[PDB]
Amino acid sequence: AAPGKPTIAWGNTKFAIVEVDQAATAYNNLVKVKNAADVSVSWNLWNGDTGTTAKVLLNGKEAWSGPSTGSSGTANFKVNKGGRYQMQVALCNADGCTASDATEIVVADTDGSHLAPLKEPLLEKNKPYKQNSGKVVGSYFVEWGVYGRNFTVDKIPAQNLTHLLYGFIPICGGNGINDSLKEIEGSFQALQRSCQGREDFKVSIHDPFAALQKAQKGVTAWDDPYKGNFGQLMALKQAHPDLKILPSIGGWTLSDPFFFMGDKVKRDRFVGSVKEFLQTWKFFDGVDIAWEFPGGKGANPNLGSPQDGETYVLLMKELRAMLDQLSVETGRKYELTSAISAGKDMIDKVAYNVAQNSMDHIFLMSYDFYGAADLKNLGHQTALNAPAWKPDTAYTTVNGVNALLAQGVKPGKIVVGTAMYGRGWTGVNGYQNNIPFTGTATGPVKGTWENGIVDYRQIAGQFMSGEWQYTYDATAEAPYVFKPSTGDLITFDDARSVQAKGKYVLDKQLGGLFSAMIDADNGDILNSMNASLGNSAGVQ
Ligand SMILES: CC(=O)N[C@@H]1[C@@H](O)[C@H](O[C@@H]2O[C@H](CO)[C@@H](O)[C@H](O)[C@H]2NC(C)=O)[C@@H](CO)O[C@H]1O
Repeated sequence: AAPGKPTIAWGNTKFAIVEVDQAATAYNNLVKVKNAADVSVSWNLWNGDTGTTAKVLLNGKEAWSGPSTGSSGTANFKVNKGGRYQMQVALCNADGCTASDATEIVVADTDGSHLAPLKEPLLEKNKPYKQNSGKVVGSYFVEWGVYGRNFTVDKIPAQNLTHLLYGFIPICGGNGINDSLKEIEGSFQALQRSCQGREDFKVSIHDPFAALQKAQKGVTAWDDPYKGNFGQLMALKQAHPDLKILPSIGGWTLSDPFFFMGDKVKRDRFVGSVKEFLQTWKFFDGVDIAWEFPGGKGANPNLGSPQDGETYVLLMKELRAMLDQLSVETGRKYELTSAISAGKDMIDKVAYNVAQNSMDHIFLMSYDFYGAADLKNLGHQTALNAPAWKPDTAYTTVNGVNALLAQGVKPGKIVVGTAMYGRGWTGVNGYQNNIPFTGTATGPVKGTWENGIVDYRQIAGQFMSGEWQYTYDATAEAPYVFKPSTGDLITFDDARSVQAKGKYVLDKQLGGLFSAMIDADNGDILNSMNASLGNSAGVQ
């Protein structure tokens, strides 16, 4: 007669192709990429003949076979594709095969193939839009926003984006390489710990707890291998396979290492580490280069060289070549983008007419034009045009776009930036004709999280009532609020100024809109970005 029906033993059923060491702070030890997951199953036979061959089936297909030598057995085998499998043990002899009931096993991989889709309802004022304009709708999500700001990946209005950028991936390096980090308490030391045993100029993860280990919605079970931002982003990819999720390398305080990549030895090491990063973290769709900035004038006053423009073009070309090779190895399309200064002086340090041939999108940082770092020259921080009281204003969105177009950049490459926050001053005084910008300030406005910067959510929630004046400058296309008693003045984007940017993008056939940072919106800004670009309301 055929063998008795085996009973699968109680045991671990969760396995991982990319393993995460739960007691490691160094990135080199934190993650172990394998070619396949090591899977184990055991069984008992409580009634009958144990057969002569035992097999482990996954969805009916044999993954392991061996002699059946007793009433209990154990099988160890490899599974090289992530997902969920109906696993059975079968005992076979000449008279037949008898299969156990199925037990589901989970084989994790960093594409999120093991995860249920993270499809969360829209929050606050966010309304559903379909991505049918063909325009970029992008936003940056910051790794540290999960702490005080409490803004996690499940709160991203993901259906209302084409591009979600993750800020920020650091480049390893200690003294002289990441000195800008020393201005943030504990941050330099955190990077050195992540990069222990890891060569300078390879990428790493700045906050592995936030990125991979903090419990979050959908990834709370202790043996879920990927938690934190990355685990949730994997599940988000399962819900939105057309969403492009890009890691952004650099930003204000992690840009110092770019200034050394004129040395091709370092540049080659960096590019190879980016390829390895994308082979490790499969939910990412490319790379964003947020080098602030070629030529200097970023966080570090001691960095910046006339060579930087050439280094930038070489970097984009070599990144594109690496991504093209990754693309044909995987069958996937990979994107290369960059966040760049919107000032004409800065733009003309780089030959974007050449670099554009390597790049899918240029994220034009048409914001932070003015702020509390200068208390004497006040202006709109993210306006489309110059205001009427100073038509020669240098730093406007249009002047940045025009600088790119004058180089020969194709307009469809250019993604215009919107601000989900205000910048502002306190004690504004000595202004003429009821225009506070013509005065001077005594300090920064009190911020939501940092001096001089206010979340748009708080502008809308607190500074659009009481004594606060509200004015929409229709020449510049820029709103501002002013508290006369204290001289508090805040410049920001609102639904109308975003609408002007979106219409301007359509009229000039630019690439779309993007924002920083997604956590600071209440929905008004992203709603207007979508509507003004012609995205249809509703869900597709
Ligand atoms: C061009 C641009 O994006 N804006 C610059 C600001 O980033 C910069 O302020 C700095 O902003 C960073 C985040 O973007 C912060 O991490 C950093 O603490 C902050 N540093 C400051 C306020 O000194 C300012 C600095 O003058 O320049 C803008 O142009």
